Amino acid sequence: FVEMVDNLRGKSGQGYYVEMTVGSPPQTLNILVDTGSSNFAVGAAPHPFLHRYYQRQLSSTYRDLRKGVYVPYTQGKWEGELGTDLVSIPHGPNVTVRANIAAITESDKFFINGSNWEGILGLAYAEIARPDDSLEPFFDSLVKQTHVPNLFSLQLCGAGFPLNQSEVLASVGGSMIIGGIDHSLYTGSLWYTPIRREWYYEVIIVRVEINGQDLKMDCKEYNYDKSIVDSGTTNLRLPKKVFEAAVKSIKAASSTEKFPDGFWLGEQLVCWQAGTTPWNIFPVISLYLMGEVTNQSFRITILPQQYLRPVEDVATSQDDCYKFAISQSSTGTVMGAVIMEGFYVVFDRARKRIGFAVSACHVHDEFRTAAVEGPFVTLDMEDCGYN
Ligand SMILES: COc1ccc(-c2nsc(C)c2C(=O)NC(=N)NCc2cc(C)c(NC(C)=O)c(Cl)c2)cc1
Repeated sequence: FVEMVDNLRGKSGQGYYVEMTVGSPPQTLNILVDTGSSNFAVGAAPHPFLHRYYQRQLSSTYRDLRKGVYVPYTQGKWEGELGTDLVSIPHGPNVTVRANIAAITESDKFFINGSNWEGILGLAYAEIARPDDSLEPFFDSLVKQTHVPNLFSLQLCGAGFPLNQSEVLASVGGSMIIGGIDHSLYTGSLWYTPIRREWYYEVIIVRVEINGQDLKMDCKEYNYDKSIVDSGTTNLRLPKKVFEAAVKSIKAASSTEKFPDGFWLGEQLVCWQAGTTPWNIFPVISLYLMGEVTNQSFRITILPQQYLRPVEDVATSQDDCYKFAISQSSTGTVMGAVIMEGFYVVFDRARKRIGFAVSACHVHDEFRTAAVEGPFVTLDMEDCGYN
């Protein structure tokens, strides 16, 4: 899968994107890779944050579905016009598919300034596609029309430090392998957690540790009202109760240093003298996920290098600065880009499971590394899921 290695660019804050072509002749667009949604949607009209957009009138293969679509979120929203066109992925499988495309005509806080992507590739299942589950998502179309195996995998590579506009454009962001697993992208073993339901990529968290210390919450809280793998969201998002317990413990473990309280809101940055970030004072976070063998679980361990997102100082000084990349959630546990940066994540749709391995490009120090370890004997795991 050498052709697909290095096909991603971007960063956790603005999202990771792949190059795609739509229409005839091919119109090149950069497309956000998103496991948290199910629509293939592209800018179709001028916008302050877009350098280019989809022009339907210039595509001979465009087909008008004569139907509108409105896609709200909590943080932003877009609306547009449904249609189909020919779509291909230059640095992907060597194929061309007829797929549904939402031509974005109006949007509010959906696009991101300087992100360098002009559309979204919703990789999740039809049930959450808008307007309804009848609008086939891109990947379902891809599998039906070709011989690409029903599987894709993601290696998102955080830099570990801020990248300027030129650097993010020149730098490789990672790899999306379509139809397979590239073994050079990870170390150690792949551990599989089952997909509970095919809508989002829903998983079940059975136990949570901070510096090996059990959070001792009823596991149903960890998955209230769901737990999802979501590459289109920046942060780890945790349900109110879990978030508060986690922040209380992270605060405690890192007490020897004190932070403005707006830091824990993810609003303000904390800075240290160049190279002196006290990584060691921050605790590791372990999430135990349901396993494939009955009564068996495994854990993924995340370092502060994952939950502290590098941002360049307003001072643009010599200092190394970070934002707290864990957010309070009202829509469940959301494993965002900052968590995925630590891992090679296999979306094995054909076997209804998600794999986790230590990423070959994960950021660490000399004393600690991210881990994916197992097995652990765990009981009643099924009732950790919310109904
Ligand atoms: C910060 O507050 C938040 C509150 C809730 C969640 C959330 N909780 S659960 C779940 C499934 C999601 C989710 O929306 N996942 C997803 N892939 N969404 C699509 C997508 C991608 C982009 C890049 C934008 N644009 C900007 C500026 O963020 C927009 Cl609008 C939507 C995420 C962030």
